[PDB]
Amino acid sequence: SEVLPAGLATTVLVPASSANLGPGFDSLGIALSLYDEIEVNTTESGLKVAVEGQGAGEVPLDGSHLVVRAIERGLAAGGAAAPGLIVQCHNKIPHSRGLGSSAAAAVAGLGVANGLLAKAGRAVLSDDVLVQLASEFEGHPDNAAASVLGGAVVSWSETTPIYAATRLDVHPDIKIVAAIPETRVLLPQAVTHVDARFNISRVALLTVALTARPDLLMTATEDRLHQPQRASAMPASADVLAYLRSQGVAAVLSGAGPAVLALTTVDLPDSAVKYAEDQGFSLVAMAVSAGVSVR
Amino acid sequence: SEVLPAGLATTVLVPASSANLGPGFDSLGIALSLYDEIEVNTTESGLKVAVEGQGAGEVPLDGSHLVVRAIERGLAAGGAAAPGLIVQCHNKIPHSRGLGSSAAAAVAGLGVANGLLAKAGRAVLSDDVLVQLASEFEGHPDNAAASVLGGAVVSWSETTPIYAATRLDVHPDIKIVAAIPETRVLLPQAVTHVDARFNISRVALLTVALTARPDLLMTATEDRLHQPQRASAMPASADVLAYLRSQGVAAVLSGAGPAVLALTTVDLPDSAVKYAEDQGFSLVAMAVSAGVSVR
Ligand SMILES: Nc1ncnc2c1ncn2[C@@H]1O[C@H](COP(=O)(O)OP(=O)(O)NP(=O)(O)O)[C@@H](O)[C@H]1O
Ligand SMILES: Nc1ncnc2c1ncn2[C@@H]1O[C@H](COP(=O)(O)OP(=O)(O)NP(=O)(O)O)[C@@H](O)[C@H]1O
Ligand SMILES: [Cl-]
Repeated sequence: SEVLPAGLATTVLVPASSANLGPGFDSLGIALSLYDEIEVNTTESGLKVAVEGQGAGEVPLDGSHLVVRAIERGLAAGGAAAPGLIVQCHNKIPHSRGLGSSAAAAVAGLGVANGLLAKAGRAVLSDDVLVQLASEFEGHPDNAAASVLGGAVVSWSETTPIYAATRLDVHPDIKIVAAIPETRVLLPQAVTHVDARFNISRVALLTVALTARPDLLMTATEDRLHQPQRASAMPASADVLAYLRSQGVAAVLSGAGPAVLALTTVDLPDSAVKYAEDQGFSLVAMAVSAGVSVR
Repeated sequence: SEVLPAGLATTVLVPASSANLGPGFDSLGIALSLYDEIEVNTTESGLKVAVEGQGAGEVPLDGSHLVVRAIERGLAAGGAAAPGLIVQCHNKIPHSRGLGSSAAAAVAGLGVANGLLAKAGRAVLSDDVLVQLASEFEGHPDNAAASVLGGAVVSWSETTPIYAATRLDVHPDIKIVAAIPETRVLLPQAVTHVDARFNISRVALLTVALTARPDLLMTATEDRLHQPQRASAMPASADVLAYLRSQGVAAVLSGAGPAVLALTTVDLPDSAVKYAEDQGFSLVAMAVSAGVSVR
């Protein structure tokens, strides 16, 4: 496979994302305006990884770094190989918080591949290929499709599993606030038909509430297939979630938590802001973001 | 409650509907341009019921008739009562075929009440109340909401159960063909979490496919929670369903069957039309309908 020239550079901006959004377990995701920025240069030989910000000192500084793995996977998919790499990460996406830092790193590395391929005069990978490859790193497509495509996404799989997604236009009156604090619960293998039908009606309603009917966000963010089962092992997230919802705020777990996402139609009460902080949660307002950007 | 004057008349036209539409079990429905016509007059006393067409000779002609039940429930909800009634039905919605004749009957009777209330100068029942009351007759809101609201609907329940729905704007390139023939199974009590996540991703996708991306109808109409389990008890429906999908036609069970619905953007293959007929099914082309009409 054609070895890339040395001396190419590209910079990538990848957003955080929040999966599930209540009942949309393993399918729904939404891209948020909190970014990691990755700058990469091709060189004659070797690999240097530098990391500043979130996860600094917690991520590997070698070829096992998720971004580097994704760079190499994307290049291979594009029929190329890097002669050598310098990789600099400026991270603002918190790790292990439910905001999709692993998915963003894979999407970023694949974005870097598209940047390097283009500047070498080669074909880039289509968004569908980006979604496929990023989801393979995660094992499920919801965060990955969100970081690739932006907006809100409906993702799905076909079973070598195929991963795909489509982008929704989030209603402009919906504003997202993330409550971010400072092992995974085993989910039931089987669920009642009644509970499955419940989530079916709610996730179907959720795509409508995200796009056309923001007044239905409370009803559409109800869930019976993962949030109640996770509550006892993460009481403070469950407590903040319960409090926001009791105040009419459409609150959901950000993925598996512990962060909590509020899909708001009016600004949060000062009381709710104070309640979250008392539990240890910082409230960060975020806009729905576009997908990964490459230049 | 105010007794209505004798001598009022109203005519109601109610569409059939198709529930589930694949993975949207107990939530999704779509209104079809196949109508029952109900003419009602208030009289000094008594109850006279005449029925023509579908269901003629099999439905009760007394106060237990579903339309009459719905008229009186609606009038009572409207704070009124009929001194006497003449009810004549011209039915084209086949019964016991998966095309929502029971829900259509309740919606028609409730529409009749709104017609009589209006001509008596009283407030009519809101669409939300119509959906609530019709769904109470059915035990589920998907057929009822479709017949009330028209178009495609996402319906849901909250727990006296609350039944509600919201109307989707079906993509104009989507045209419906019903395979209508001339059997009972108890669905499984539990389903795997895996199968629930599957239907979750597909029903979320279906709302997008019905409204913006009809090219996704095949993927979005896949189901694991009721259609495969109903195949054995309705072999000919399952065969027509399986064959249409094998030919690239987004086919689903109409409700619980035995009718089969094709969600098409182009007319059916010359061959598939013949395969359905060979299996005993008449293929009827239908447009998405508006809701119940009252005059
Ligand atoms: N930006 C990153 N760069 C490199 N490796 C990363 C990065 N983010 C995550 N990882 C790897 O994944 C680990 C954290 O994984 P994880 O707990 O899934 O966090 P997350 O994906 O950001 N949040 P969550 O939604 O809770 O899964 C790190 O210790 C790394 O091994
Ligand atoms: N238009 C109608 N007028 C009066 N009674 C009706 C009408 N439609 C259905 N019924 C009653 O409902 C019975 C048949 O119910 P059924 O056929 O199971 O309902 P359905 O709504 O057509 N079911 P499905 O379309 O298969 O989901 C009849 O024997 C009547 O008692
Ligand atoms: Cl906790």
